[PDB]
Parts: sequence; C-alpha cells; structure tokens
Amino acid sequence: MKAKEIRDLTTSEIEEQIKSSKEELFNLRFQLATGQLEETARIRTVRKTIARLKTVARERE
RNA sequence: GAUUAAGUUAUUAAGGGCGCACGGUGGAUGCCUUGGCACUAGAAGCCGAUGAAGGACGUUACUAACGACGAUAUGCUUUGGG
Repeated sequence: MKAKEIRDLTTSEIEEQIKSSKEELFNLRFQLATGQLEETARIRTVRKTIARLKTVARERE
C-alpha cells in the first residue's frame, strides 16, 4: 500500500512532495486535455499519495 | 290492373328519437406504502473570538441537480468489529 512504507526520512518528504505534485499530476492533467483515455485511474492514485505525504509531516509536527 | 270516374290505405329518411352491441378520451372506486400525526419509558437540553447557526463558490475519468466532503477536497492517518 503506501501508509507506512513512508516514515522514511524527514527531509525527503518535501523533496518527494514537490516531485509528485508538481511533476506527475501536472503531466497527467495536460495529457487529459490533448487526448488520453489510457490511464485515467492514475490521477486518483497520485492524488491520494499526496494526502499520505502531507499527513506524516503533522506527526513530525 | 285500370278503359274512364268515385273512394281508401301504403313505401320514402337529407336527418332525428328509444333499445342493444362495440370503441376512445377521462382518472372515481378497490387493493397496497416509502410519508405523516398522536403519545409511553430511558437518555439529553447547549455551540460561539481556538471564529458559531446558516450559507455562496468549489471537489469524480466524462458532471445538470440533491448527497457526503474542503486546494490533504466523491476523501487522508491510526486503534477495534467484520
């Protein structure tokens, strides 16, 4: 799953937070406009792995 | 079936009336319940400057409205049932 394969490192949270938010979900919503019904189930999963990366940083407060 | 007169009583149905048969529109009655109303027993009787009651605008792969949700948005973490 993803829920506790995270808790890996403090600094590598935001350096992966900016890696999936900025550089994956932005590519997967431009390609939805120009024509793609190939993987329209990746947009739910790379959005529900941002919520797991912005929940763990509250436990480190 | 006339040859002449005299005398009678009919048939018609453009359409209407009564009876019967067969059709349409119309949604009464019959049979049901998702919703109500009237009340007994146990809880319960407050939320709001740490920003309330109520809301507008948003959220799905494609979203017009209600539902539940808030840029972590048709859901996220954890402890238990299943």
